[PDB]
Amino acid sequence: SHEFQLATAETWPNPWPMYRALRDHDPVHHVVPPQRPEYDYYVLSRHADVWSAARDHQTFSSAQGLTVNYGELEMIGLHDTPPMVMQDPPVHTEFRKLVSRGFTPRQVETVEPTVRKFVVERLEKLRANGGGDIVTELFKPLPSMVVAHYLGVPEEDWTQFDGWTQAIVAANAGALDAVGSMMAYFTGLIERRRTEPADDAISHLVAAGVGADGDTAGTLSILAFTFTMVTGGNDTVTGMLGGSMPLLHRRPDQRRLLLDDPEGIPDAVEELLRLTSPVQGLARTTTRDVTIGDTTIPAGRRVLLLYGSANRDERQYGPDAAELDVTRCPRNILTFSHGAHHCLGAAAARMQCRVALTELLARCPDFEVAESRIVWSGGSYVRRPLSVPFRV
Ligand code: HEM
Ligand SMILES: Nc1ccc(Sc2ccc(N3C(=O)c4ccc(N)cc4C3=O)cc2)cc1
Repeated sequence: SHEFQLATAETWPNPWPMYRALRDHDPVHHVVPPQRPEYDYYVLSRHADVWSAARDHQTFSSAQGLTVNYGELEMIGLHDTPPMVMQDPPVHTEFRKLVSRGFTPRQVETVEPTVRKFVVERLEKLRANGGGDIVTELFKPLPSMVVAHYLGVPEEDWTQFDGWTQAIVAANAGALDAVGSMMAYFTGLIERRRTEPADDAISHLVAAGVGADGDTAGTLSILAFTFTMVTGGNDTVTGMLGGSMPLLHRRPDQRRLLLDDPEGIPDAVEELLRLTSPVQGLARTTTRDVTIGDTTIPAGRRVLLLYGSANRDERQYGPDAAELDVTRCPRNILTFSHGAHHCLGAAAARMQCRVALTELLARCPDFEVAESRIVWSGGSYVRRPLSVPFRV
């Protein structure tokens, strides 16, 4: 089908034609759900519309939620202390300013050798067994360690922390024990950082004074951030890493460029981020009428920003937008959104892609994946594999 529909595990394999049908024939697409026409919403598939909408937080608010489901915030219980990705400026501004102190070049640099060691270990394990599931053995567990790092979790607690993480990530595709452990654990770690600060985002929040004094809205705000980190920082990286496998497999010319010139790997990472776009879409809510071409979207409606389509928009990337070109150097990709909410983890995600790719090519250059045997996670916003069978 080319008909608009929110993705399911069955449709994640190949949503691209439907994006194209939208972009060509109905770029400001009105969804009127037959069973609930009142919950109509709009859909944006073109690069230019998505780029400007992502930037224009005044018109396209994050404050009501990020899906197409009206009533989201209230329904899940997030009004009083929403995550930063559901705050607009000016409120979003000060918090973002404080937490950003934990997202610097030094934080991505200090974890990189840890990332490489783990990749090496799991790739050698796969190699030795002649293959296995590269998601289960590597692409799933890997991102948790990086999130743990950015949260200042002591390494000795990472295995416990990853267990909680995996339960939460699957549920958010449900996780009561894992939620409770994390909230118990971080409440304790937050208290600890009052007297033993580190360079991480939590330490920075606490050092800058958030949560002081059994109070606590501040504390819930740091806990909400921990959940933002866990729910946004894992499945996305796994979609990047796992989604890259079929793309590289089918293009031995493109692997050649990188095998002959590994310094093209940074650039190769951007192209992979472009085509995988693990956050394929997120919504905004119009705060006033807004006209894009011939469609006026009414104030108060949800708008789905198809980052995944914008990244494949032929108007921005040319008629071959659909194909891997590791030398593209794409401009203005939408993988990490654009504007106030631009992914704080962008450098961390890029690093994990760079290390994994470098070591895949160094250690498992003759590898096979069967696209038809990839199993995609459910859920309509992030596109990531649950399993990628891998033979070496
Ligand atoms: C390929 C992997 C990743 C992708 C595609 C991704 C994508 C995104 C997107 C699209 C947004 C803004 C959401 C919106 O438009 O409403 C976002 C925000 C954010 N991301 Fe990521 N992300 C990834 C990895 C990470 C990692 C590894 C971390 C932590 C180390 C991270 C931390 C954050 C944080 C804290 C925000 C909130 C920023 C704000 O709201 O001001 N992300 N990310
Ligand atoms: N890296 C990245 C990618 C995409 C997004 S969008 C996004 C939107 C909302 C959330 N999200 C929750 O659903 C949630 C539920 C309970 C909490 N206590 C915190 C959060 C949260 O951030 C997490 C992520 C956020 C971060």
